[PDB]
Amino acid sequence: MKYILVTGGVISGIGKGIIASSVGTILKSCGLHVTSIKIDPYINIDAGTFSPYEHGEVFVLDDGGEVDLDLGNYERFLDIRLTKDNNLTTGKIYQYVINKERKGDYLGKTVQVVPHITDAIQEWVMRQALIPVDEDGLEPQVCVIELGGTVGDIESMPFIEAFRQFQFKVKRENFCNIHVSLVPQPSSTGEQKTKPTQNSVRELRGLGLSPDLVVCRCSNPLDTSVKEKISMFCHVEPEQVICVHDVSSIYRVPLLLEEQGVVDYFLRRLDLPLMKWKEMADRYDRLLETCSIALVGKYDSYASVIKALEHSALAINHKLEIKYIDSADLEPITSQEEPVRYHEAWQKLCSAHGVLVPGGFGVRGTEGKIQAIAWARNQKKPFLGVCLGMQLAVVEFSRNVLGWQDANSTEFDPTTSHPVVVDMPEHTMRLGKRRTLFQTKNSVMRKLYGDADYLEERHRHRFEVNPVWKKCLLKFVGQDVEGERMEIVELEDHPFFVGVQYHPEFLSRPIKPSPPYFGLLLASVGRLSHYLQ
Amino acid sequence: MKYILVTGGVISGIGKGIIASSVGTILKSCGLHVTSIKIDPYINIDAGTFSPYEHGEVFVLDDGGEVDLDLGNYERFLDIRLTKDNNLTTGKIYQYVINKERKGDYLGKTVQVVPHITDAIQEWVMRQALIPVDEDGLEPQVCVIELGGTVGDIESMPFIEAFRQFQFKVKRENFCNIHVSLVPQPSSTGEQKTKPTQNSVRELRGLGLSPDLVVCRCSNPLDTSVKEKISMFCHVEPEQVICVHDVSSIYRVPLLLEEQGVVDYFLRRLDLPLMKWKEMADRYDRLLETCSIALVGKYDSYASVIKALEHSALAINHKLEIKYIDSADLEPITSQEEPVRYHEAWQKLCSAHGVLVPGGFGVRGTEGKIQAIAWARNQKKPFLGVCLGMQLAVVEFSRNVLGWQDANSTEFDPTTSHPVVVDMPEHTMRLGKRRTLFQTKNSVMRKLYGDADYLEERHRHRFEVNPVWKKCLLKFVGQDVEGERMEIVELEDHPFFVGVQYHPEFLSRPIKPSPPYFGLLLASVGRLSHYLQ
Amino acid sequence: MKYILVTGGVISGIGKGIIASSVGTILKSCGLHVTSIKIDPYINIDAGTFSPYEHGEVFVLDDGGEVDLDLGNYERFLDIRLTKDNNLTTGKIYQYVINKERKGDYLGKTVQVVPHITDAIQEWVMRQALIPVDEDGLEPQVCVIELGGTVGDIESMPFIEAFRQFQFKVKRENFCNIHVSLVPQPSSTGEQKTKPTQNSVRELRGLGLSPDLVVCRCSNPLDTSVKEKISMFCHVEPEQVICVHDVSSIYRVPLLLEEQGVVDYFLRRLDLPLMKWKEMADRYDRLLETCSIALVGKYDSYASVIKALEHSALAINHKLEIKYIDSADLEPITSQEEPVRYHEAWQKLCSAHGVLVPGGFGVRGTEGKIQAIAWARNQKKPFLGVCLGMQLAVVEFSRNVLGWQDANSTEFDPTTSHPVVVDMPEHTMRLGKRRTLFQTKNSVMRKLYGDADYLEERHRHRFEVNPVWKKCLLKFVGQDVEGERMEIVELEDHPFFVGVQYHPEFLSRPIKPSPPYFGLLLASVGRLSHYLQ
Ligand SMILES: CC(C)(C(=O)Nc1ccc(-c2cncc(C(F)(F)F)n2)cn1)c1csc(NS(=O)(=O)C2CC2)n1
Ligand SMILES: CC(C)(C(=O)Nc1ccc(-c2cncc(C(F)(F)F)n2)cn1)c1csc(NS(=O)(=O)C2CC2)n1
Ligand SMILES: CC(C)(C(=O)Nc1ccc(-c2cncc(C(F)(F)F)n2)cn1)c1csc(NS(=O)(=O)C2CC2)n1
Ligand SMILES: O=c1ccn([C@@H]2O[C@H](COP(=O)(O)OP(=O)(O)OP(=O)(O)O)[C@@H](O)[C@H]2O)c(=O)[nH]1
Ligand SMILES: O=c1ccn([C@@H]2O[C@H](COP(=O)(O)OP(=O)(O)OP(=O)(O)O)[C@@H](O)[C@H]2O)c(=O)[nH]1
Ligand SMILES: O=c1ccn([C@@H]2O[C@H](COP(=O)(O)OP(=O)(O)OP(=O)(O)O)[C@@H](O)[C@H]2O)c(=O)[nH]1
Ligand SMILES: NC(=O)CC[C@H](N)C(=O)O
Ligand SMILES: NC(=O)CC[C@H](N)C(=O)O
Ligand SMILES: NC(=O)CC[C@H](N)C(=O)O
Ligand SMILES: [Mg+2]
Ligand SMILES: [Mg+2]
Ligand SMILES: [Mg+2]
Repeated sequence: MKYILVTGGVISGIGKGIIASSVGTILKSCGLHVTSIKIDPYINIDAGTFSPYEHGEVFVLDDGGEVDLDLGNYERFLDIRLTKDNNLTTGKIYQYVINKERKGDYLGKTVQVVPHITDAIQEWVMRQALIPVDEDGLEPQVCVIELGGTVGDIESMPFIEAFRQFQFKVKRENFCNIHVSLVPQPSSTGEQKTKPTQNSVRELRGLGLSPDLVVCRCSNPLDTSVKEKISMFCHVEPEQVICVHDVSSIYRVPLLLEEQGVVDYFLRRLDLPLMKWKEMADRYDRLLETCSIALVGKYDSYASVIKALEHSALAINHKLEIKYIDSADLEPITSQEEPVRYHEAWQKLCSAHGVLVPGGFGVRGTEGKIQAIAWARNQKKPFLGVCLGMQLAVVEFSRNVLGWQDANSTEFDPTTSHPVVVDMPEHTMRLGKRRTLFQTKNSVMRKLYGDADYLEERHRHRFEVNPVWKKCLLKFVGQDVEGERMEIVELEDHPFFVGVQYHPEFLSRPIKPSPPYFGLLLASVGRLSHYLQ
Repeated sequence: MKYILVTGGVISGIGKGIIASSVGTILKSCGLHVTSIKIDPYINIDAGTFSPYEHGEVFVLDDGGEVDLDLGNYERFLDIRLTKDNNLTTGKIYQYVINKERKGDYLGKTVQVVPHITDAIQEWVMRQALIPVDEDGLEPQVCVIELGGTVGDIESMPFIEAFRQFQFKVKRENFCNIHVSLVPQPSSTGEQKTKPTQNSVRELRGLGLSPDLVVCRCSNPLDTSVKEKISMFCHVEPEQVICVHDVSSIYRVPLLLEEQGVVDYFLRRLDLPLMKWKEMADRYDRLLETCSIALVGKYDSYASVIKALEHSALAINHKLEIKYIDSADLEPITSQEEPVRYHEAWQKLCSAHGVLVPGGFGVRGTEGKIQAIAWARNQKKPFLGVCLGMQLAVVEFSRNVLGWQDANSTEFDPTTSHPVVVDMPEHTMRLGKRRTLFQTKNSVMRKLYGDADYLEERHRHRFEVNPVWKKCLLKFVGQDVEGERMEIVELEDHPFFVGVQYHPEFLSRPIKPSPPYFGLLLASVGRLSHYLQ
Repeated sequence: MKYILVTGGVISGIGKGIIASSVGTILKSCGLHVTSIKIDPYINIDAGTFSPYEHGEVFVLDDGGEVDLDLGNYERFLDIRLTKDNNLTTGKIYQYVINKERKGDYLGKTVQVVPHITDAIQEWVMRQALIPVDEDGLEPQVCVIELGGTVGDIESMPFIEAFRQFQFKVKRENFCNIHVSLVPQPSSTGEQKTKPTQNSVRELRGLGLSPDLVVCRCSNPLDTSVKEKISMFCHVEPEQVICVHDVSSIYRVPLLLEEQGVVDYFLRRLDLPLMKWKEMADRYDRLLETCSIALVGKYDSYASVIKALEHSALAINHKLEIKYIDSADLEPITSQEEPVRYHEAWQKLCSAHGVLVPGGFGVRGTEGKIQAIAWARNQKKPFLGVCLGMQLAVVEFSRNVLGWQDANSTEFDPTTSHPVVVDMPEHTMRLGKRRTLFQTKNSVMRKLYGDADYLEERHRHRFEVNPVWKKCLLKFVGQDVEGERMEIVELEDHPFFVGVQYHPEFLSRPIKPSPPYFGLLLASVGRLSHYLQ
């Protein structure tokens, strides 16, 4: 079992998780079984507590683990499905050591960061690397470990100290370190300034790790002079200095790393035994005709959602132009306070070829979602409602077709006489992979799902369609195995108007877009009726 | 005597010397006498040894000190003239302590960095601050000390350790620290990333200095959220967090700092007792008509030269478009190897309204300077030759008017039968402020110099017009006090064709452009004959 | 050429130079040619400027280099004779780079600590290691480099950074690092506290060197538990953790290191191709009868002097008890101010079996030296005067035999009518190895020097016997080659009363004591008249 530690230098956000995922897909293209671990240096046990503006888009695993979006990048670059504990955190590891101490497992010895926390990190990394997360049950050959944050943060110090030991616990042929840095090119200077990379490598070596690769996040490509200054002051070979510059599509980043020789490096360095990504890149860069989706949302918070639309767009062979609409601008109160916000949002929503109402929590902007769904019903615009979008598609059909004008969920208005979507916990949240049964053949969604009698999809919600009001409601084509819970709704006498109670986007891959996002893209270009035919 | 230490964070080149100079001109606008010290953490005693690609444009002081371009920024933002030792270096300070040790002045004690080098830095800073560098002999009230490099470099550590002591030697009301940092805004992220500023302030506090001001070099203005994150993690008041964003003209940087409240801060913080810069900025931003100068040079290396043209441009009320021409592209051999380089250079040189041949050293590109001067003579283009440009204007007039086709300097071709410019050392280099006498009234240069019988200008050259060949040569209107050395040449029967043996640009200020650069700008827009009239 | 860097941890003074010398004599016992370099992180060029209380006993090399006492430990543990530049300092290396910069050798580039000073250190270390300092002209196989100071001092950082590069310039088989630390055992705690060693190794690894050996300066031997805690937290093998505890004699320190396995370690670790020290130790520890020497001195400052007496003592097979007498206590003014100091000093001087007046500078205590020599003449006590002791033996014979009661040197009393020892510079100081000729056979000193017609000895003085007054003066048996300078004086009609103008102690080795120190030891036990017979 080989390990690659990806570490971040000057700043976060510089594509380190894309580099980690690209290194993984490169090694998978070498025929290796590859797993991945994200370390997030935060005290939070799971991302499920986060407001989607900080560590945006909590990605939901099969087991119900609410984790960082980087775990979703791993599942998209590599055909793996991960477990909760592939997201390591200081909360998870300190709680482990604390509970272990309270049980007496440390045998009356003083517990402390070195060794006991640094051992716990190594134990965890070894354990999770041996788990066959891959699409078939084969034991992984390499684990790409991404350390979040930046080096020399007080939060990252335990993990770097653990990896400093780890490279002597496993042999050097089993441990590589990549340092992903920034080389800024200021307006103030015109030069590509390597100084912060040099200081960050110096800092990392002060913590006892020496970069085997220095991967520079550049905007423009590195000059030779700057690369030789990096090689010099980072005390490493020129071949081991890489530029990841700005590129047109995500699909080029493995190819850029391939060109830069990292594959050949890893093969020799770790003693180890992608033409689709050329194709997808070249295909992307020659898309002329454009679809347009209105994303009517509250909240990067739509990372998986956007990616699922781009997969779908590339599959139908169109560009995508996503009309990001703040749902709080489609509310009639924004017509009072800011008529410029109100009319620009409705220009965007009307010019859109279809509309997507994504999931979320809280009242704020829900009435703007309900008005965006009303537009999409009555003007026959292709509609996808995801999680909350299904719940509010049942509220909108209740208000403006059934005439139950009071109707809402018990999340927002528990005082309502028509609680058409109700708090319905698992006898907790309906969270992770559940099986949905198709209750019929009469579904376009069933046809898009390949005419299977069931599907299994990742859920993350507390509320469901009320089974009393269901009798008056809007064909609930997908149900749970108990028949208790409605999980797909499809409206009769519309081109495509779907609510799904799960999150389709978490299972979208470039090679296989999720069928409701594909159906939305197909319908909003009029190709769905050809596809189903 | 008050001290302000300006320190650099993430990178160099982020306008720290402009910030230091702006802080100085702000305090001078408060009516204070202000001096400045640049510390360059390099082992070099003086910049006179540098190739102009590294620490480009060696600025020459009155005393003959060859120093960094930042000393020239101090002389341009503040009407001061500095001494050699206002450029402090590790070479100057270690050589001081070493020579002092060899003389036994440390009384048989072991000399070491702390205290003896850190004392020497403090001694130097106090001594040079008491020197009246200002336009009248009044003792300075504040010294702006700029520390070059970045904090936590092994070179900068002695100086930061010295300043850590200094703030307890002089009282806190006599010592302020400004930290000039970078807040990058990546294409990869869209966010303004404060992390490297936080780490740099943390690093600086590890070296025992706490930022009184954190000045963020931004591209775009700081968001409130980012400023509050800086104030938090740098543990300082929001009012003490400043953004210096990108602005149109240099003239706005004091005004931006003024708006950001730093003047009011310094006045209270140091217990101390610019409308022209509004004017110059607004004047600059509304210039419509453009002059164009061909800068036919070898080598930022033309920093003072460019600034002198921009002063002149703003004074005549035109824009400037500088046609940077690599002199090595005007050589006929570049017509052989790269005819695209050769013709683009001659398009630039012919479309130019006048030509400037700046100073320099070595053969490389001199034949391209000689061909650019030949163009400027015979096509009656306004010409300024500076230092080497005068020497080569005497070579060109010798080759193509006198027919001495062999002619060159003894620097390039010592074997020549017509050594028309010869190695003529000071009985060393002719370096620093010398007095030139005007040998006549018949000079446009004398009229531009206000009809004075002499001028005093900063020289930096080893070679001079041969007094033998002078008799055959091209009116040498300016001579030294000995009559040994020709120091201005002016050609008869041309609009404006001047060689000066000194560097006029080192004495250019926004409020007073140097007369040959002004005369070139005036002549290349046809206004000179009105100005002299 | 192999390198061993010895580095110091918690404090200086913890026997690091004895460890370095012991490692050298171990490798020399393996049949290797071994050289040594001391790095002193101080700004001083040479130790010749020091007051003997700081870096006490300036050791004088053949070339006239005045260096630290550790260079003398190298010459005593290994039969080598060193050059000036085997003492490296920051003064020597910064002056090198500065002078090299002023000559333009750095080609207009910015000189800075990394690379240019760190390169200069590596250049120096390589150059001085190739010099055959050994007793025959064979090129060294290993250089033991001792870094003075402690790790993580701002002074030591350039050298550790140089060695961090050096281990990748030469291969790992050519570079070993030993870390000599302290393990304190407080009265407050009873435990041996490894924490400062762990922190010092952590600090050293932050500077990029990892201990190949951790040598603990212990008082008492390490416990197993403490050694295993060191091995753990210093992340190194138990076999690579060594205790150098307190031992009876210096002769045991190589044997202790041998027992601890370091020889076997170095042989494998550096891929390389002492029974006298058992003997000398066992011989020392069974010495019963004692000689006693009065050391009547001003000033560790007598390190070489003490060692030369101990060599002599071990050779005659007696113990030595050195009566350290502050010469300022034998002055009659101390009878006025402190009669307890005055009488204790004269009890010590009278109970002594012989007296040694060592070299020194300045008036202070010279009248106490003159009174100690007066005692030794007239009471027929065996006397050795070294350098200043010869000069003052000519002053004392002038005052109290010739009756020139005014007599002194021109150093102390230039106004004197009998300047019997005069300032006589080299047409500078008479410094380093000079040849002395014996002007006769009638000398006990010539017999002790093996009946050679000349000797060559290390001098360090500015003053000499006046050749005018010489005619009235006390047989000057040793002269320089010019006959200008008297260099041995021997008094007729006394058991043994010798002045030497050189320093015999710098050439004393355990296997060969210097003959005047041996003659003093022999005479003060009455064995000299048997030895010469
Ligand atoms: C949104 C879109 C269209 C895309 O091309 N985005 C894009 C483009 C360029 C970069 C980029 C540019 N330079 C440097 C770096 C880095 F490497 F340094 F970070 N990145 C990042 N993201 C897309 C479709 S599918 C997807 N992502 S995905 O579903 O995970 C799939 C891969 C498995 N994104
Ligand atoms: C060349 C030109 C026309 C100029 O406007 N340049 C320019 C413009 C903007 C900035 C700038 C933008 N944002 C931020 C910062 C910083 F503060 F963060 F660095 N700077 C820097 N330089 C000029 C004329 S005169 C001169 N300079 S000068 O002769 O010394 C005189 C002042 C005394 N330059
Ligand atoms: C003065 C005397 C009698 C002596 O035994 N001293 C003594 C004794 C023990 C230690 C000692 C105890 N524990 C630990 C460590 C260390 F290793 F950790 F430092 N040292 C140090 N010095 C002596 C004679 S000859 C000489 N020295 S010498 O001429 O250079 C010759 C060797 C070539 N000294
Ligand atoms: O203002 C000054 C004065 C002196 N120096 C000194 O000159 C050296 C120049 O070094 P830089 O700071 O330019 O760093 P670099 O070349 O290693 O990296 P980038 O430019 O690519 O970011 C520094 O390390 C410092 O010792 C300055 O950088 N700037
Ligand atoms: O990938 C991950 C995982 C975890 N974390 C953790 O979350 C914290 C988020 O902090 P950031 O790294 O975003 O830093 P910041 O907000 O102080 O500064 P800028 O964004 O303006 O540059 C970090 O300090 C680290 O502890 C990440 O940053 N990224
Ligand atoms: O007062 C306290 C409280 C807590 N601790 C904690 O317990 C740990 C005990 O560790 P020590 O400080 O005893 O260090 P050590 O055993 O590594 O080394 P020596 O004793 O040989 O010097 C420390 O590292 C700290 O985390 C104390 O040491 N002391
Ligand atoms: N995942 C979501 O979109 C949440 C929807 C809704 N708030 C619920 O809890 O069911
Ligand atoms: N300052 C310059 O332009 C130098 C010109 C020429 N090389 C000289 O030494 O005179
Ligand atoms: N080495 C010494 O003892 C110095 C003796 C005397 N001061 C001289 O200079 O000669
Ligand atoms: Mg640089
Ligand atoms: Mg952040
Ligand atoms: Mg302990």
